[PDB]
Amino acid sequence: EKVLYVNNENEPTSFDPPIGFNNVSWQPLNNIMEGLTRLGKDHEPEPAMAEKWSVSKDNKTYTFTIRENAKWTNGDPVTAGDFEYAWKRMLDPKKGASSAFLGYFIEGGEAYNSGKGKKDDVKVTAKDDRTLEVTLEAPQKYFLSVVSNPAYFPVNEKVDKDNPKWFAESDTFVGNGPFKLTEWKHDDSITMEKSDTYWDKDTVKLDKVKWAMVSDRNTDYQMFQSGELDTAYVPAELSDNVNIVDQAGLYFYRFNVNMEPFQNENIRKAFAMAVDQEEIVKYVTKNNEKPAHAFVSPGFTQPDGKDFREAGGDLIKPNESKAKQLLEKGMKEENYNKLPAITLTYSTKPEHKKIAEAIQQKLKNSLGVDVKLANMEWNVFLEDQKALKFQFSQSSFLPDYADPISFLEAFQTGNSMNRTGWANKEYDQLIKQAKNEADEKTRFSLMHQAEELLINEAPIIPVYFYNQVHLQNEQVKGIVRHPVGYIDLKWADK
Ligand SMILES: C[C@H](N)C(=O)N[C@H](CCC(=O)N[C@@H](CCC[C@@H](N)C(=O)O)C(=O)O)C(=O)O
Ligand SMILES: [Mg+2]
Repeated sequence: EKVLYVNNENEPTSFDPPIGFNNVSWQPLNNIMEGLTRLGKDHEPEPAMAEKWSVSKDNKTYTFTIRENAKWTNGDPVTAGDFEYAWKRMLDPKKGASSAFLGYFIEGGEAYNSGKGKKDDVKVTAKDDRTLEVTLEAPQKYFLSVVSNPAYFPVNEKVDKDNPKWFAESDTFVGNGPFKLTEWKHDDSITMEKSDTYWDKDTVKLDKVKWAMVSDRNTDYQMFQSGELDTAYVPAELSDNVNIVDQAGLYFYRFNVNMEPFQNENIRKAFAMAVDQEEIVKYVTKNNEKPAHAFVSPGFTQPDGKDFREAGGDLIKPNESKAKQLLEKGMKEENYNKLPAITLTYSTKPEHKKIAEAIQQKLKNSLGVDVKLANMEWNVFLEDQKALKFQFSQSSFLPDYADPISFLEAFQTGNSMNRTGWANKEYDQLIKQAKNEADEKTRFSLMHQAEELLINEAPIIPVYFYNQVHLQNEQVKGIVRHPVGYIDLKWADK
């Protein structure tokens, strides 16, 4: 028996596909479910549930043919109807999926989600059981990548109506991906087995994947040294076994611009300019992460061949003396003799505590500001963050497709990925313009203009750009970790 041993670190938020919208949920979900496409070894979308597609001359209407003999774990056929149902479901305002904006690529999607349009004016329709037609608002070169995103995964319509909570346990789960969910001990472990109903089961070489939920990267490393894990993190305080692989996105902090004292732009800028991202990566993380002096990470090539982040340059760098000046100026503007109490809230986990402590110490040392730390587990932390309950909070962004607009759309007014209360009409206009811009050089210019404005008003503090550095059992081969998107294990062997 070949059993791959990995660590998920924590409990998935949700296995209802559009709901989790995070690594902890979607790393495992990506291996028990499947979209129309799946990203391959070269990170390009390849036929998965769709065996092929046709695109109209105007580049807006995609017609997908569903694989013959694609089946759910319960033996039901995977139909075009399951995709139509799932996509209209994810857009349903009553559902409140944070990922619903990803459905706005579909004509009528934004209108439906916003209550200004009808469900059946969302332009996704099953023409027959094996034919799915979708019309986009505008051409989208990354659409075939987007439909590998878990938000776009099908749901078995029959199963969903019979039991609307099917996704909540292994016993009731019905999936269509390379592995079958066979055990889910909440907060302890996940087990999945090679799925004997899967269309491409002959490709799948592993018998089982077991997912631990060990949140201490030190205990992780110990489990790797003892042989209990096939893959593991590299501990900061340590330094052929090691695999360095890119991952777009960043670690950052959010302010709430409607909670004192962060209504004042100078106070926000002061805090942002106090943080020294190089010190964080050099003295805390220590996994060769790039310090983040902007929001959009490395990895996005421009029309001119340059990297977007390289071309844009640093937008925010530590400047202690200027920070002190701006804090003084902002406090005077608000008639503050002393700053109101500030709490920095992070999600309960050793790395987040160690970074929050560094930020706490730096703010004290640079500005003389005392912040108190608070923490809660990710699942409720995320709910509270979305609800705008935190003054100042640990934040993470992974792009959903491989373009800077994935990052920049986050900070539109009221966006599910904003969570700061920041509401800049000029920013909103730049994003709208970029979303409607067919000329790529122009579109890139608009995106740099937007990013400069975002960083200038400092509703956020960028900290560091991600990567995926791991130890791996040399007897495991063929794990595919993508720069944008979730781990693929279907090709792996041991
Ligand atoms: C997926 C969606 N676009 C998005 O960004 N969701 C974020 C959550 C994004 C998210 O799961 N981060 C991960 C990133 C892990 C990066 C990895 N190298 C590491 O260092 O372990 C996390 O913090 O564990 C949201 O809802 O707040
Ligand atoms: Mg609404």
